Amino acid sequence: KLPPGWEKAMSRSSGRVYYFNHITNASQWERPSGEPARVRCSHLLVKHSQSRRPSSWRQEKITRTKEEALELINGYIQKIKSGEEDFESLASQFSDCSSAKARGDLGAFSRGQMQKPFEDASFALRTGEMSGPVFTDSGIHIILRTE
Ligand SMILES: O=C(O)CCC(=O)c1cccs1
Ligand SMILES: [Cl-]
Repeated sequence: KLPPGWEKAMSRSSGRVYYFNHITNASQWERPSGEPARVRCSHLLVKHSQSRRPSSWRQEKITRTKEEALELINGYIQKIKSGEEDFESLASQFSDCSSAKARGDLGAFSRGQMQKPFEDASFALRTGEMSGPVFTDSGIHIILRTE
């Protein structure tokens, strides 16, 4: 049937079927079609007051709530998916990670290096695919698999 990680779902507003990935939190209308030692990813991080280090190059003291951080992430995802904004542009401007200065690029990595939710989402993404919101101890991430 469906590839692992994917499940069929129903739009509440339209009744149209869609597909949801519970490892990446990605959702899409089309049926996903069915692992390497290493992947390369970029990401955009939004931190919140409960982040492991609630501070970034953008803000000495990060005070936003987790719910506020999720709303910002959701808004960035909308603009990326509509093409109004580029992932790399939003990461350079608004990512609370030091990788913002590199358009969010993390380089290549193996399993066992990254926090587990981030690692699992990165390796379940197809090349070129974007995640939905991914939660870690650092905050909330949008992940783009580039290689
Ligand atoms: O933070 C850690 O414990 C390991 C590195 C890690 O997971 C990430 C750093 C940038 C994106 S996710
Ligand atoms: Cl804010």
